Amino acid sequence: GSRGWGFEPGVRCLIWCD
Repeated sequence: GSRGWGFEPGVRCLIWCD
């Protein structure tokens, strides 16, 4: 994703991130 941080290439908490 692209908005906030977390998972997915692009670093966006999309699916149950760390």
